[PDB]
Amino acid sequence: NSVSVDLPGEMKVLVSKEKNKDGKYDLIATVDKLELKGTSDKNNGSGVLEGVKADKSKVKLTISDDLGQTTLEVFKEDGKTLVSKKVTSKDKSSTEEKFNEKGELSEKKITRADKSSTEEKFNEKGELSEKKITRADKSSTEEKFNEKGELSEKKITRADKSSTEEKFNEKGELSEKKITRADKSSTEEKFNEKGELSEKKITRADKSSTEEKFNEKGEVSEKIITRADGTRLEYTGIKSDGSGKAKEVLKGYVLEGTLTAEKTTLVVKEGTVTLSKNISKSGEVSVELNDTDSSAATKKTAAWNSGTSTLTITVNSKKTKDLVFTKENTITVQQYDSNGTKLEGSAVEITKLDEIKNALK
Amino acid sequence: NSVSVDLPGEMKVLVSKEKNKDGKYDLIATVDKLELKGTSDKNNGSGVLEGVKADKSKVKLTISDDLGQTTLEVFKEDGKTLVSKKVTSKDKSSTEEKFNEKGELSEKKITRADKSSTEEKFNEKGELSEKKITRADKSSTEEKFNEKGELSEKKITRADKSSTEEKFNEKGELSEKKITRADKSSTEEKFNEKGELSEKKITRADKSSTEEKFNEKGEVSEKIITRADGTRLEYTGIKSDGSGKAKEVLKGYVLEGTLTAEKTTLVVKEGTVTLSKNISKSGEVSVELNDTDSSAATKKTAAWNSGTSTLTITVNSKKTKDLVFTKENTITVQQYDSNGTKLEGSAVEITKLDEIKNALK
Amino acid sequence: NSVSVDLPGEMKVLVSKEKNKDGKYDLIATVDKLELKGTSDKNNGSGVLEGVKADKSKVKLTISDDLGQTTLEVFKEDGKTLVSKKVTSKDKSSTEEKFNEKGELSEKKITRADKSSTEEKFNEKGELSEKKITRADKSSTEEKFNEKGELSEKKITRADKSSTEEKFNEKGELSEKKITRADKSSTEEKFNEKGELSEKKITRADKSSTEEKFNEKGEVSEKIITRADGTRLEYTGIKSDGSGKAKEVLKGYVLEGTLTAEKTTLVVKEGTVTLSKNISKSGEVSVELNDTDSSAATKKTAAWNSGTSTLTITVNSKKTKDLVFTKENTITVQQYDSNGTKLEGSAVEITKLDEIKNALK
Repeated sequence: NSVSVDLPGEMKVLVSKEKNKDGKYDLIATVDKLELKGTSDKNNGSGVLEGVKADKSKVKLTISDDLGQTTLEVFKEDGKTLVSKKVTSKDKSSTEEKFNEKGELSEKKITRADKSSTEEKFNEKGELSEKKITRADKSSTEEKFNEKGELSEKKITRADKSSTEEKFNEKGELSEKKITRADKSSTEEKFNEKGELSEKKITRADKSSTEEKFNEKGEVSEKIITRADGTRLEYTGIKSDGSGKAKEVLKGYVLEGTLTAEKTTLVVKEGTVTLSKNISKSGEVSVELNDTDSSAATKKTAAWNSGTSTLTITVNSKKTKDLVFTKENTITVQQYDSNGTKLEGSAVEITKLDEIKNALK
Repeated sequence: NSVSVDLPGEMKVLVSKEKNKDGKYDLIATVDKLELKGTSDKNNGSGVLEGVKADKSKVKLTISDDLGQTTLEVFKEDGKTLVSKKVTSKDKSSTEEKFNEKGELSEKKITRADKSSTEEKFNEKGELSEKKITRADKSSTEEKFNEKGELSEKKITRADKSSTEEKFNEKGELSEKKITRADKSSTEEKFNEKGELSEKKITRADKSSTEEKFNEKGEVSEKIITRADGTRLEYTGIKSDGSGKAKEVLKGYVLEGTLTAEKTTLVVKEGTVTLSKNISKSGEVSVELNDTDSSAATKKTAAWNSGTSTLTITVNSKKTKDLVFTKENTITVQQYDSNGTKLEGSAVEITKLDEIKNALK
Repeated sequence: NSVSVDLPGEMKVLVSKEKNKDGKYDLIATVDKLELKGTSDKNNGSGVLEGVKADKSKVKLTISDDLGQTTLEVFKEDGKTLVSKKVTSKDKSSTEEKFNEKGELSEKKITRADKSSTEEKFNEKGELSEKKITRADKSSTEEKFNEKGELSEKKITRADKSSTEEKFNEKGELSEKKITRADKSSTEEKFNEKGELSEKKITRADKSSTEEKFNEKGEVSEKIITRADGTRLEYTGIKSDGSGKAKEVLKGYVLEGTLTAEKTTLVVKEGTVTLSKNISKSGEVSVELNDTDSSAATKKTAAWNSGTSTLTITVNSKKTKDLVFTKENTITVQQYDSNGTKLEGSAVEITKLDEIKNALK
């Protein structure tokens, strides 16, 4: 007595074989466990079907004449006010809509045949609150909005899980931006009241980081190199000629000094002795020792062995101590014997500025 | 006896000046060399005209009430099973459809008023086959789907000749993506079945490339730096402190060594002599030689000149050899005279690891 | 007699209270000083409205089903040829199109809900002329094309104002690339008509710079090194071994001279007294003085001490001048007493070249 026509969205519509009493084709379909009834002038499956839900909501299926689009509407009890609308097409793409309790738009999702989609939500005043764009390869950019339609949050998600998050002030101007990659590493930028860069911190996967402050002239006014081992170099008050004050912060003490474009000089003085930690522009440590003392039996000198980062000090023809500047960024003292030819005991890590100064006596 | 009305789809319908014997207006038009005849109540040009092709297939032209649309249908001999359908509107937008022998959809091209278009092909079971989107700037994305209707392949081609190729697996999951830029360089990514990046490969404009394997923590486990000259640095077993095993694959021989945060050291030992090719993080090479031998009569010292990438070897105050490390990534030997001052012969290219070793003797 | 409904674009559709003669709903609105009559089945403000401009141009507003989008087209007198099209949408995003005098695209602008936009200009033939994408964080890819459709300029500006500029040729090949960072530091490369690197300039964050011009074979034909305090060196006409004419540019004065594979020699004379400043490949500074005079009580000779870079001059067995060459790159002259035992007062920085020729008298 009837043939089936199968439709976009996996559904079938049943058309009467012969025309009915009114001169119309009867139509019957089952959607979400609910039976729908309809008539039309055509026998191909086109036309419109109604049905009522157990909760008195009204359901309206509408199939287009060429059968390439089903429209499924869910109305409240009164027939006028909308609850949800789904448009589906032969290529599987769709548009699903949600509505508030006035039949007015809440949510809209558009899904394309390649499964990509853009989504939008609207508050009760009809102003955008969030928008999400999902791409063919599952990657996503979500953005949030305040009540005055302005932007407040943006989050790009990359195919490689890497994400970028961007905050905006109440005015929609960029206030801050952080890439966070698959390494656990990240680059983070702060932006001033004028849209300019004020702060930049590149963190690396081994917890290490480098951070620069920027000034009115957009130069690097300060730089903080943070090493993975916890310590750090701190360059403050950087001028235009690449020079400023340098401060190395170690577990326990602090080494202080100067910066020039070429090299960082970290000095520590004790009586006439000044020890000098030098770092090149590339970052290779080197150490030197100078002594004002005009007395041979007490004048200190020292040789630097860059292959073992050790510095050996001598007094009156005799090696006194080895200062090693270790790869984990610590200094260790070990003493020589009275003959000045054998290292005694074991290395000792220096934990106080007073202990460096103590070796310089 | 009649008036031409020019229509959308560039065609004209002819309408007679007054009615016919049955009170209707006569309409005649010629389409692709076929004369279509029709009768309508109205004389504005609107109505339906039919004609029959010589192979018996029926043509139907339907001009809308307001002359705002033309539907040109072409059916099989039965007049019911569609073969093609074209709906052109007044703003020049259009819709071309092609049908299979069952009268079901096979191609739909939608053309918009600004000449841009979306085009879709469906297979014989009615699943999507491919989709092509041409945009205003002539850039175009080409998507291919499988017999099951899931995405398999997508290629964006941009107006600047840049392209983003994406391949997908049996599950609609991104397996591999290749962005290639307008400057002819290209980032390429591969993905495991978990979503995570398994391999990245950056090719530069000059055909040099950096291939990277990633681990489960996201860190880089293996690196292959390929130079333009074809030779490659193979870093493998890369540990979290930045260190790892290294291998340089040169024409005819392999240098071996280790890798640390700052540099790659490539080592070749012969007797007490050890030659060391050092490569910087920026790829800057520098060589040095050391010799355990004490006998001034046979100790090899060597000085490096970075300006010409060359190492001269010295035994007994007299220069012995030049080892030049070239920009095409080769090494050449040239002996001095017995007086130790004049280079003799012509430089000779080293091709064997023995030949480097034999020069260090 | 009617009720207001507000729409995307902040415009107003008036729909009449109920049906009239044909059973339809009358729609009316105002757009840019023009009234537009319209009619429809549904009553929510959906449907089409048409109106005639004073210059005979046609206007067609188009309001969608869910009331979320307005289309405002304007046509030439015919109603076939497009002039303008402005789609506006509920999320406040928008799309404007301008058409030349065959209804064919000239400019397309897309404004998004997050206030950002892309812009496309087309040429009189129909090709893409230029495209600028602007993002929420104000980051921007810009590109311009020649009337031949080929790419000419591609510049990417990042959120923090750091940019990457590429210029191409007539054949669509890379000719000039410049990466420029937020440190104000920048790399710049220039490629010849054959794709090889012809020119290279790295500007660093402290305004330090290295320029290298590469010749026809690929070698370095010129080099210009600029320090952090502004002063610089010019190496011009470099050959295979490294031989070429050198030049130094210090604040106030310029030393001319020669550069060979090992070092740079700058030559100045006062009489036969030739002073030579010598800079090694590593940059180690050294100075010496030769006199052709055959008189022991007047002949000038000087000593070089590289422990404090001082050049001590002596004439007639008596010390006269200390020429200290400082690491901030200036020269100082501290005179001695009449005998040559005591130093007089403080040092004096040289401000003219006339103050280097005047010392060697």
